[PDB]
Amino acid sequence: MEIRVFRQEDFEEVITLWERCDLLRPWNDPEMDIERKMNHDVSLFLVAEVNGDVVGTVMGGYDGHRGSAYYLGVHPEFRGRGIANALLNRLEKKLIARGCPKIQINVPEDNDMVLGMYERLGYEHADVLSLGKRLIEDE
Amino acid sequence: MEIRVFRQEDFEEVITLWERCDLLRPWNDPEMDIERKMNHDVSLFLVAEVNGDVVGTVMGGYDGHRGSAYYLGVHPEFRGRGIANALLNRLEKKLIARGCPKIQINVPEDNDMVLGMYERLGYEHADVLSLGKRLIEDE
Ligand SMILES: CC(=O)SCCNC(=O)CCNC(=O)[C@H](O)C(C)(C)COP(=O)(O)OP(=O)(O)OC[C@H]1O[C@@H](n2cnc3c(N)ncnc32)[C@H](O)[C@@H]1OP(=O)(O)O
Ligand SMILES: CC(=O)SCCNC(=O)CCNC(=O)[C@H](O)C(C)(C)COP(=O)(O)OP(=O)(O)OC[C@H]1O[C@@H](n2cnc3c(N)ncnc32)[C@H](O)[C@@H]1OP(=O)(O)O
Repeated sequence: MEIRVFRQEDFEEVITLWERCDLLRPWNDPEMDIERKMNHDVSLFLVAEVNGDVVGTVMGGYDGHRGSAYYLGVHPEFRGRGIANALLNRLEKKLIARGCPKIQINVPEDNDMVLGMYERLGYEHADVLSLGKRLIEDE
Repeated sequence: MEIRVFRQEDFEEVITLWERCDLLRPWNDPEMDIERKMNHDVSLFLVAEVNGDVVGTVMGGYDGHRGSAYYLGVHPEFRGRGIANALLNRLEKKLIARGCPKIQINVPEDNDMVLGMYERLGYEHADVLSLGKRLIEDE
């Protein structure tokens, strides 16, 4: 099992993996989200490869004050093997390697399995409200 | 009134301002936060100057997927002038200019004023839980 940075050749496999992980949302064009990362900085956008195939990903990121993580997914047939953990742990190390002091992640207030996963990894709930404003609309 | 990017010469004036705005937190070394931004990309770290002095700031950011904003502060004697609004607006334009599709901001749960400011500026609530994990501690 090997964790590495996303490459242009992984483009379609990654999207298909997102489809299978139910990570796609109508308001976020996945082609656009990948192109944004490619143009901005691909280095924290990781994939997990097992026997040559991409079976997991995490779109990590850093803005100069806090790290982030979106599109965390592991293919259904490859779950319960510690891949998401491996992914998150590698991101955290890449983040620390460049001076990132903290990582923040937003999770659906509904998903308990994911909430639990983050808690076991040492993440704690922040007493804040998350607000947002769309700047460029996707289709 | 002029909004522009943070300059090294602004360092002590900004920290002093942050103290005056009660933005400092023990777990965040302000000097360290400024250096992180300088090393990563200073371009979205904006200051507002009036009559030659820095009277407002916003530490904007972009990670390749979402925009962010920290350290939003306006000197107490310069409030109710639209300075905070102008800082956020300019940050939004800079975000859009580089392709950022959306900005997110977490607000303390009980800060009614700030929550109201953002809603009034067109930011909507996300039904999500913010989780965080400290990666490098500041002393
Ligand atoms: C940034 C984000 O979080 S985006 C939102 C993430 N949500 C999704 O991606 C939804 C789709 N789901 C998935 O892709 C996968 O189920 C993931 C990413 C949630 C989990 O991936 P996996 O590789 O199975 O995780 P991994 O094997 O590292 O498991 C991590 C923990 O979750 C636990 N876990 C995995 N599946 C389940 C389950 N069905 N029920 C309860 N716990 C589970 C594991 O037991 C493990 O905990 P442990 O360390 O205490 O054993
Ligand atoms: C990333 C972050 O958010 S960091 C956390 C932010 N919070 C803090 O910094 C706490 C310290 N507070 C401050 O420094 C200032 O009070 C700020 C930055 C919140 C606001 O500064 P100001 O320059 O006064 O805000 P500005 O004048 O642009 O007002 C923005 C909008 O919110 C409303 N608002 C803000 N404060 C008030 C107030 N005391 N009374 C009425 N309306 C207010 C304004 O009415 C305005 O809309 P308007 O067009 O109706 O006037």
